[PDB]
Amino acid sequence: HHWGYGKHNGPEHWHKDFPIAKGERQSPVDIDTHTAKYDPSLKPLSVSYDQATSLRILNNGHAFNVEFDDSQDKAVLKGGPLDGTYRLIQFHFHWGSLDGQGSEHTVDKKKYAAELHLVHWNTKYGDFGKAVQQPDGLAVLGIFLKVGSAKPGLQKVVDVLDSIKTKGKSADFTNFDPRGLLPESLDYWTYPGSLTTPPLLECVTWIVLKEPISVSSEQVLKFRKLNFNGEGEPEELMVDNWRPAQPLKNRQIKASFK
Ligand SMILES: NS(=O)(=O)c1cc(C(=O)O)c(Cl)cc1Cl
Ligand SMILES: [Zn+2]
Repeated sequence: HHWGYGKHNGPEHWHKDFPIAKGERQSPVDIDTHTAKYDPSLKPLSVSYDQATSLRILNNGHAFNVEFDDSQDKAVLKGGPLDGTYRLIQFHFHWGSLDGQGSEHTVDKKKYAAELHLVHWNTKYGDFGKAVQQPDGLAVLGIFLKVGSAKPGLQKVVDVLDSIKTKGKSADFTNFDPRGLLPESLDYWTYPGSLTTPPLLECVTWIVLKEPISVSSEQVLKFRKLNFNGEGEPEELMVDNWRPAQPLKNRQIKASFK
């Protein structure tokens, strides 16, 4: 009886196995745009993905991860609120059963259809597993998805999903360029938070871009054909794999922009 996104094992249950679920810096949160404070001391983000080396795509039973070679500084995030260099390890999405839900963060209570998370770890800690034990161990770049025009740079992802329909399946996924998933603007909000999936560790500097990307209805429909279940098990569509907004508590959300 493992955690998931159902009635009997979903986010309201996670605290029993992971009591940090009720902690002081949990994610996601609602971003109240009027009370976020512009911080003129924040820097432009530096997103340096030209040398990224994607390797594989995996259905892990909760989402799918596009995995990168993080054994050198190839794809790194720096600047903004961050001190030092954070290496891209994977990206994944959260999405809904319907276009009106799916994002983890919300903006003035608005839910987007989906949310992309590019996960990076602080190189000063040597490996991901050590980084997640530190309050500044990870930086996640979060990007909202709305349904409208297709995102050309997403289509290669979409088209491999039939090969990883069920939990535990992977496929080679080399030469994918994550620059094709970014919006035009790097304006962002930032706050200290957590993993949004168990173990919910409080190790993340969240950087949530203001500008959503647009994806087509057909693209998101293909996300919704994935399965939470393994092969040869009754079908459970992989939809609504998002944690809702958590209490902000003693945190301030900062804006990079006026
Ligand atoms: N949703 S999230 O907080 O970006 C997040 C998710 C996962 C996961 O694969 O479930 C991992 Cl390992 C790290 C992070 Cl930081
Ligand atoms: Zn995520």
